[PDB]
Amino acid sequence: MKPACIKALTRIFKISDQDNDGTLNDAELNFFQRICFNTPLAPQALEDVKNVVRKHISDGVADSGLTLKGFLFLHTLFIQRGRHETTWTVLRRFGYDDDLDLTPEYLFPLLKIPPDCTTELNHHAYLFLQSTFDKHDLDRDCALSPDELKDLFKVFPYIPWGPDVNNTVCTNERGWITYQGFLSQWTLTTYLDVQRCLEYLGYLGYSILTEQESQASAVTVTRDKKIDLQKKQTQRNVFRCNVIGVKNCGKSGVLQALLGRNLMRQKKIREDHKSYYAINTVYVYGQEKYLLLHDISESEAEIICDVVCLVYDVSNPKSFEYCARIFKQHFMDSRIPCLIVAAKSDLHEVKQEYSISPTDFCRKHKMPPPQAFTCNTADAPSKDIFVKLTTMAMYPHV
Ligand SMILES: Nc1nc2c(ncn2[C@@H]2O[C@H](COP(=O)(O)OP(=O)(O)O)[C@@H](O)[C@H]2O)c(=O)[nH]1
Ligand SMILES: [Cl-]
Ligand SMILES: [Mg+2]
Ligand SMILES: [Mg+2]
Repeated sequence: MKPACIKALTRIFKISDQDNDGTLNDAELNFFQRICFNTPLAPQALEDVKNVVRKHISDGVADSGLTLKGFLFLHTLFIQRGRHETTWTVLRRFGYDDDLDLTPEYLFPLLKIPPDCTTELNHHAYLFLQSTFDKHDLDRDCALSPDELKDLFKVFPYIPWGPDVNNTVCTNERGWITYQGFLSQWTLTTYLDVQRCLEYLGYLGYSILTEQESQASAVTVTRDKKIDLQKKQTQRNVFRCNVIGVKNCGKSGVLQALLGRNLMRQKKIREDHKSYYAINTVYVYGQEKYLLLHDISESEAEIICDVVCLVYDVSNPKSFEYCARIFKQHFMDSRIPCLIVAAKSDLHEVKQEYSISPTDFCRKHKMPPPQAFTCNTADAPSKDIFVKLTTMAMYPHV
């Protein structure tokens, strides 16, 4: 029949196939019937349907589970008809309108975020994404190969992730998005563009599979930053840090260090797949938090953060002046914590040409001492600065 209807039903099947085995078993079938038609068929009434399929087509029932061809056959057996309410009942249940398109109410639910508030995923939202990952990790490598990513995006109308995502979150030795990196990308997406995240949850059928009113049920909205500073206490799990410094001072090296990549692996990164964001889990005093690094290129929007990482290059006499300049310019009379990082510590330190030395600058403006850092290590770079950067974002008042 009409290709648009078949494409919609095909996607619905995929969403309904929660174990991604290519068939709908009795457990998945009953769930489907319950959300579409209130009540599932009796165990024998189900094998009656399966028999009807078996007598017409041979590839409609496999492991005593309904295949896509059998699913389409049913709706086709359902399409001779009069019968047309039952297919449309399924279509409407999965957010489609009369033109076989996902409704705006389904894809873009209303979610107002007050100023200076951030968006995170609740515990149940994460558990859904964890299930989503395992569903498509059919090789159990705890990573999504390009083929498995392609499989995951088959419910998407477009490819949601570019090749720069692999340079934004944790990947394995061959550049494949890790289970933890998968969660990080979703964490990153919810924080920066919650509207985009909700839309992606719609394509995955979050509200349907988890039986909630809207995709917005997955999002937790943190309280006002002003209150966090007043109470001197926050409940946020995700903190953003702006990385600021002159060109070629090693900012990109810092972001990639958070992902556990040393300098030479970073030299394997294609320039067209470069990312100006990096996010990974960080432990602070036994607490697991998310650190969100944003590489600010040297050029109110790009200053909003929970902590500032002022990076300078020790092999560059001109570099530290920028950190001083920007600090005085925007962060001197601010309650946002600042940390100075002496990047490229592996290189020979050159005398900085600023009027005051980096060390005394920190003590005068009552900042922590300049933090030595290098992403040029034999193994993975140290995550010390990231723990410290996160600790300061959690406790600015210290
Ligand atoms: N020796 C050494 N070189 C580094 C380090 N980090 C970056 N570099 C080099 O500095 C150059 C620019 O680094 P990059 O991070 O891209 O600078 P950015 O413009 O601030 O992002 C690159 O060619 C790197 O090879 C480091 O920790 N040690
Ligand atoms: Cl730059
Ligand atoms: Mg199945
Ligand atoms: Mg895999």
